Amino acid sequence: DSLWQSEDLESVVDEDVQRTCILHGPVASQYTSKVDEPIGDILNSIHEGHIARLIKEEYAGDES
Repeated sequence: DSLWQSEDLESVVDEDVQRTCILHGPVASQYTSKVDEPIGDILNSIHEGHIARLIKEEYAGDES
């Protein structure tokens, strides 16, 4: 049970994040550059980027 401390930091000694164990992906960590971003905003940005490139490539920029 070493995972909950990453969230419940007030219960850790001295509230030191360095004591806690935080699970993170070495490759996915590149794109983690913002804090407290909305989950909706993150997934909307990714989906909208996919859509904006798909309309450009497959449909030649024509939404009609």
